[PDB]
Amino acid sequence: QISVRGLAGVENVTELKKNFNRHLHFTLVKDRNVATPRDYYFALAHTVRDHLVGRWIRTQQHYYEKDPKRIYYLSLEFYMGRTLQNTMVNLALENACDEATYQLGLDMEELEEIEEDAGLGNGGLGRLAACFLDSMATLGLAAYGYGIRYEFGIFNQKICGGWQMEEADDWLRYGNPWEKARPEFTLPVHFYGRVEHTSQGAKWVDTQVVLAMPYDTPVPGYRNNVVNTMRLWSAKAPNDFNLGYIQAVLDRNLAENISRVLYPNDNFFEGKELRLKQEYFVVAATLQDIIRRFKSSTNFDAFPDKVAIQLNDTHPSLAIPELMRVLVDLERLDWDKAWEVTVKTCAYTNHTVLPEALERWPVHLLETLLPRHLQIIYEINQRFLNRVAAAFPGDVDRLRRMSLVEEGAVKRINMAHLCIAGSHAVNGVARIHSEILKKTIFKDFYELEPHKFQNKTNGITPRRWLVLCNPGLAEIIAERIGEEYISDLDQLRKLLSYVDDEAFIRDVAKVKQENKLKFAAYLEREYKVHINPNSLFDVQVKRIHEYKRQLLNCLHVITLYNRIKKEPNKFVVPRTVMIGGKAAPGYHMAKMIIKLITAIGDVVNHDPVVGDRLRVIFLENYRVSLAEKVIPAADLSEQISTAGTEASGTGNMKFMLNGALTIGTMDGANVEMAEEAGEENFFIFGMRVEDVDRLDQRGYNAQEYYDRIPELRQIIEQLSSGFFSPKQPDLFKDIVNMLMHHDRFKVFADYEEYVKCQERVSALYKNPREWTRMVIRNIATSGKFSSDRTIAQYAREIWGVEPSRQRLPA
Amino acid sequence: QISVRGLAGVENVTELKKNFNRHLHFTLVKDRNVATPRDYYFALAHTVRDHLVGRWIRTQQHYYEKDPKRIYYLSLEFYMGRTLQNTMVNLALENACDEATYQLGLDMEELEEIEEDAGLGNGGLGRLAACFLDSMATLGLAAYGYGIRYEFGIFNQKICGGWQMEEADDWLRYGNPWEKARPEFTLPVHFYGRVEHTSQGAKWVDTQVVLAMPYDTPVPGYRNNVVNTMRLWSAKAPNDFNLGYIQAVLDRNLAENISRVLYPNDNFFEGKELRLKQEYFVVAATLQDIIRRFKSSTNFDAFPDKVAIQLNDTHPSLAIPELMRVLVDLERLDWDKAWEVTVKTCAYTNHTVLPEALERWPVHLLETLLPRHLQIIYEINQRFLNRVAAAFPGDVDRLRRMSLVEEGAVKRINMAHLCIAGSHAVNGVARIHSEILKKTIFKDFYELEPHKFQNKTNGITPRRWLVLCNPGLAEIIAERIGEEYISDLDQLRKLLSYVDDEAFIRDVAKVKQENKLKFAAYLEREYKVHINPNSLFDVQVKRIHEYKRQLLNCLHVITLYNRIKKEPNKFVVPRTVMIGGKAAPGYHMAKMIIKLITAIGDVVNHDPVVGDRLRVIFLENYRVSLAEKVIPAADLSEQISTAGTEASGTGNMKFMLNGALTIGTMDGANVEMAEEAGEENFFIFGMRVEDVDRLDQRGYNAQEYYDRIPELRQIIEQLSSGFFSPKQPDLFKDIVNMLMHHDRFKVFADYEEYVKCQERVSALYKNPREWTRMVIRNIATSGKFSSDRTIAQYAREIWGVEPSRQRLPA
Ligand SMILES: O=[N+]([O-])c1ccccc1/C=N/NC(=S)N[C@@H]1O[C@H](CO)[C@@H](O)[C@H](O)[C@H]1O
Ligand SMILES: O=[N+]([O-])c1ccccc1/C=N/NC(=S)N[C@@H]1O[C@H](CO)[C@@H](O)[C@H](O)[C@H]1O
Ligand SMILES: O=[N+]([O-])c1ccccc1/C=N/NC(=S)N[C@@H]1O[C@H](CO)[C@@H](O)[C@H](O)[C@H]1O
Ligand SMILES: O=[N+]([O-])c1ccccc1/C=N/NC(=S)N[C@@H]1O[C@H](CO)[C@@H](O)[C@H](O)[C@H]1O
Repeated sequence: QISVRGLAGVENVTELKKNFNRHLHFTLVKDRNVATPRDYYFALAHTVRDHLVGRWIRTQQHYYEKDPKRIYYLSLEFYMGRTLQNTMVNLALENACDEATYQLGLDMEELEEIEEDAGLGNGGLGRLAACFLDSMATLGLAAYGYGIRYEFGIFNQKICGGWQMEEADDWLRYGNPWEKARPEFTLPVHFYGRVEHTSQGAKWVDTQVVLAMPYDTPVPGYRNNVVNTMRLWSAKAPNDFNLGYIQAVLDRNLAENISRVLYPNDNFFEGKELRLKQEYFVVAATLQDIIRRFKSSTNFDAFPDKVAIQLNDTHPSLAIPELMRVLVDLERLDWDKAWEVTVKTCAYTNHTVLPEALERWPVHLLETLLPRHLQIIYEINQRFLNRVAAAFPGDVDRLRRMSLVEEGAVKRINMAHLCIAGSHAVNGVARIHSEILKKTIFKDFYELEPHKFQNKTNGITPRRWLVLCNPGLAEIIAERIGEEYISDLDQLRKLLSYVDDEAFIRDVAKVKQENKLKFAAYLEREYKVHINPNSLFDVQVKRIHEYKRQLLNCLHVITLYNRIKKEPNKFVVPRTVMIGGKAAPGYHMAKMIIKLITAIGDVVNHDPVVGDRLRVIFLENYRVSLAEKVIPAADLSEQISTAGTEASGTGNMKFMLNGALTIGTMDGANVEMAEEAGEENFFIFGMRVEDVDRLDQRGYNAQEYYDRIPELRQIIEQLSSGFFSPKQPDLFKDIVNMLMHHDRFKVFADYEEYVKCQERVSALYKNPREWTRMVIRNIATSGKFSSDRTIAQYAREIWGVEPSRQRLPA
Repeated sequence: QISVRGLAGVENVTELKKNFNRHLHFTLVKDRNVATPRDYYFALAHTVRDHLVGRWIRTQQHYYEKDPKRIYYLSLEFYMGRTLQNTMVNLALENACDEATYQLGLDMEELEEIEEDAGLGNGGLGRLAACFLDSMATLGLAAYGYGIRYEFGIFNQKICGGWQMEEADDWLRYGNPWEKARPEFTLPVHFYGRVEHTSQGAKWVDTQVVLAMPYDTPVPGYRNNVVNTMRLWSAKAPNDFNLGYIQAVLDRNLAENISRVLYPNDNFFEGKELRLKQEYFVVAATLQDIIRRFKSSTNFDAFPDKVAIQLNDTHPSLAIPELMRVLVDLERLDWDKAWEVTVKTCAYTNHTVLPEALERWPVHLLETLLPRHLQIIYEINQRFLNRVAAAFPGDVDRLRRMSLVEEGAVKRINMAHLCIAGSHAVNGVARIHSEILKKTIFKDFYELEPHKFQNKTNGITPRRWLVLCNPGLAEIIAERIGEEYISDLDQLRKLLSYVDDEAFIRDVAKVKQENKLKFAAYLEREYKVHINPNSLFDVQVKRIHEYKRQLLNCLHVITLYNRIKKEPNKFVVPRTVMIGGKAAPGYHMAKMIIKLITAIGDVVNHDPVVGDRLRVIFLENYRVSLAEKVIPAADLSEQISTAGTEASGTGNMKFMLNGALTIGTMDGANVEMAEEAGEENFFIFGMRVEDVDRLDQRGYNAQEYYDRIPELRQIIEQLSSGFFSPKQPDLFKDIVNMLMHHDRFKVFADYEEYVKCQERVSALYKNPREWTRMVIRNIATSGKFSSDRTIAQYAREIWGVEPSRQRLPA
């Protein structure tokens, strides 16, 4: 049908069709008379999957022969989404399969909707891992993703009476065609026990053993015949576990609970034993696998030449003392050499500055669970602090600030300090974030070892986030500049010479309108909601957090409503305001924010004076597959975190690539996005990081804003009095009181400038041609935000490997 | 290589080889350089499996069109063993696969050894279900096996210091190529709750729901292109289960524990809640599936014309009140019509007379777990007892003896009484067992409804139990009489005209010697034990029980040892005495018996005066796959239960088919075996049922035998004094005291006649030619004991269906 989706040759279509029928019969054990759409999806998935295997075997064969330096990307989260379409795209099979299935009397799009999301992450950090794997494969790096195969991923979100309800994400119920179980490569992981000191060093004894069983998932690069591996570990009890009889067998679940469920906290630390077990489990099994692969190439001097370990936040920080444990206790290297090897092998990426998000493990937990690791940590700390003492003599406060061991009520280990001490590189995830790390929370470390500190601005994959979710846009782009930009997103700059091209302007705007129409119909079919596709699509989608300021959006929404009720017969640009996202189950305020959004919708959406001029929709169960639908449909991207709080953001980049304009603060990657596009082409408002600082020093007083802004006062009074909750007038008292007395994120301080900036957005939307020209200038300068760029910088500046765009033989 | 294993045509071998390579590449994701024997086994299993699918789909299609009466065989146990060889045999692929794999440079036999046993049963009752499924498919019946897919089957038995250790049977670890998950056909099962009475009848409300997910396994008939289904249910929690958050997800295991592990009791009742849950789970899910299939053909009058339900013991007895529940509460039939439908649908097979094996569920358990079922049971009981009162007026003691409700400390439900009241047929499993049912434990029921009571003597499948495990014997037989006997075992009678044939005699004896040599080498390879293949192979393999009298065998063994030590230079026929079997984990005496056997071995096997004249081996981890090895190798089958205790036995039949002679009591099927072969051709000894009765009335006094038999006295003194346990002299005091003061099974009473009969066995073995002629007379008269015969009698006399030997189109 469309060019970028590949060729539909006669030989290929015929072949796909017969393999489809073969799988339906032999694999699914069905005939055409009993088969359901789900069966058809599976026959298609197996047919496509077969095309991966040859490439998968030869990629891994190639790495064995050439022996390049291997990259190990360690994360507790891989937010993968669906795999079928992505595989077709990267293998250039999309048109061929579309034809084959059409000829079988099937609609491929309908079959695509059956696949469950692999929801093995919470949000930004998990999705970054998934974009990174895609780019690493596309760039020909010998890269392996390592994590945990959770039986239950992020919960499905139901909205009931305006409240979030959680239900188990049973994503494996029908089976996962994309994973290959590898029980033959099962490895032991040790817990508890005690340390014995002998003639020749320490020994960790009387441990409980949990088995780590790997499941491999293929990761295809873009049209280069490279297929890398994501290896996810699953917990299994040994066969003599607890071995009355019946209970012993039933108690096996105690060990297997390790890989059962993803912790659903975004940017928040919870110090639970099960979470710590998860962190060690992934690290211990992964490191044995790395060492095994290295030995099958005595001399650990070459280890850092053959191995890079990237730590995705502090969650796998135990890799540092675990590598020390293995090198010192088992391989019998001396401490100093082991340490040199570890530092040169490990690198650490920080994803947040929020204090409540930082991992600080109680010492009594590590003592019981990982006694040898605690001893190694103490020894790391002592040797590190001697270096500090020698560099900054007499600075006794620096000693306590930098210690890996924190003093107080309960002693804790600061995992971030551990990572910096044990890594040769530390990076933040956008220029402003990395600067903040050097100036504030890691200042002392930066002064000791300035050479460690780097920036690697985040990116997103243009395969999933343009070609896959927005074929129409990808196609009009390819018509003018070719197909090469898909793996070199910088070529989008060439679109600048089309900014005054009348045909292009029409095409860009036509693609948006079609995406909006398709999304508006999706909303009716699956959720029975009536929206106007001519309105401005104002969207904020991301996890529910106070720092992300969904509440600031709520205040704008109510202001628009109040202004309409004030002057009903005055003209306003119609808006559909969409807010979606999950709240962590224990996060009371986030759950209150969701309830507020639905309550506002309940009033706004049923007021006859408003008409179809303002709609407020809560997008239930926001996840990767929903993002692929709503992002192409958006006109306005809401990126409105308090300056200094959002480390980077990646949702922002997605919207930029797909033809939305951005309203946002100078936070995270927003700064670099506006710098690339030009500030005139961005809707920037609000305090900068410097303004926030000034306000903190003086003291933030919310009452001041309330007193001086009548429109704001009215909203607070509406909230307090029960305007949005007639039956429970006090429902939102917690929200009001937080806003008035304990707002860490200064929602009121940005309100006036936000409302003003929102008026300027509305003015620009009244002029379709100029709106679209600004869109073209955004799309055209979004190239920097490809994860291919990000990964090439990791490769060159951290891992010491050269990327390659060269094909492997087919 | 050999005739009965089918043709190895050029087209077929070529095809198998390429499908083997296709699976290795696409299915296993391996190449020949990294593949292990386990991978090769899997490629073979998938290749063979493909041949089932077409036949499987058309068999089930055929049943849909023809709509025959369906047979549902309900069991908590299906002891299947391995499936690969069985499938090759029934599909006539064995030689072709042997050739194909040979040409690939592989040994098929070695690949066969990799497959795990499906160990989903304890012993006789479970293996009977598996033989029955095979015969039902071979006879073209529309039959379905229904049970539970246990995650852990019967435990693996390790012997450590002479003691049994249990370890989890993790049979699914590498995956099961033979099952197809059918998540689309998942069904709800209800537990707990309470009964509400409304205008229109009772309603069972506030229940907890557990999901039943089916897994289908193909069951091929012998060379007739019939493939039936065994459907096993697996327990799954619903997605809103318990829905802090993390705990709720982890507590899902509480629901899923239902299908976790097989209860490992043979012929013994344990009244545990989890066991009851298992029994209801299988019944509730199965019955919904039956009713669904019946409706997809309003009028339940035709239900018994279209459905037979066979209850394998009382374990699925809850089918009776569950069918009543569904018909009365949900379909709104009146009681009397529902009851008529139930009786005509259900039939009950009894497998034991032992009182401790009978299920008697406490009322307080059913009250909490299944409140509606208890009410229905009470109502069944009341209406049943009114029939008894009307037939036997004034017989008040008959009323209390026959009640389904037992009075006393705790009120209990007698599940056996439930089954008889609610079934149109009740059968025992051998003629003497069925007679015992009518004369003793079910006398009152027999007097009320004589027409209900039947016999169906057990049988074994000649596919697994001759062709598969003993190809050499199957081949020399087929050379003389053709191949037709494999599905008509009565044709073996024709071998009687070969009893004086010198060529045959030589061939029969040659096959045994080769089986003994192969087994002797197996013992060295896997267990490092030195046995003499010229000795008589004296074997007792079965579950360890006091009623099976492994202890009587032990006494003989010690007697032989003492006689040798007494007269060392006297000649005795050399024996290898093999005893194997598992003890239930809670069964202290059974575990002591195992320890005794190994202790005897420790003394006997290392005494230089004995030499290779007597060896005592405990066969560790006895299971279906081990039975297939040891049975073909046996010379003497030990079938020595106290008369009246072994309902049938099936191991006995296996040995008879494979050329062992039988030493045994007139118990269970032994009576019919000796009747078929002639008593002159059987080594019968001991009390008959009548002699046991006489002894009970007088009072069994073990001291009397001890006083009058010096050889027996010596053994007891050796046991008491610590001869077989020098370091712990009192180790066996529990055994001695049981034998002397509380022996329910009268071991001493049969000792003298057993020893005497054992001398006569030894005399016959001294004359090879006459031993072998007696063997031929046994093999030749074993036809009655084919499960094809058994199933044809069930079909004609209970189910009301005609078997058929006709092929379906290929
Ligand atoms: O991971 N993959 O996407 C992929 C690509 C191509 C072929 C198989 C796979 C994954 N297979 N994963 C699994 S668990 N395969 C399993 O392999 C077993 C024997 O090892 C077979 O019994 C099963 O038929 C198959 O499901
Ligand atoms: O990964 N997590 O969601 C998680 C689980 C449990 C405890 C802390 C966390 C921390 N999450 N931190 C996250 S999502 N940080 C996010 O990372 C993205 C990728 O670089 C950035 O673009 C965002 O600015 C940042 O907030
Ligand atoms: O039951 N069988 O013996 C049998 C005969 C022929 C083909 C498949 C089977 C059993 N397959 N059992 C299972 S769980 N197959 C599964 O089917 C899934 C889709 O439904 C696929 O994702 C997997 O590749 C496959 O393992
Ligand atoms: O099936 N079980 O092993 C079980 C588990 C839990 C409680 C009672 C039992 C009862 N088992 N009863 C058994 S094995 N009876 C056996 O059935 C065979 C087949 O007809 C007969 O040949 C045997 O004579 C009989 O003992």
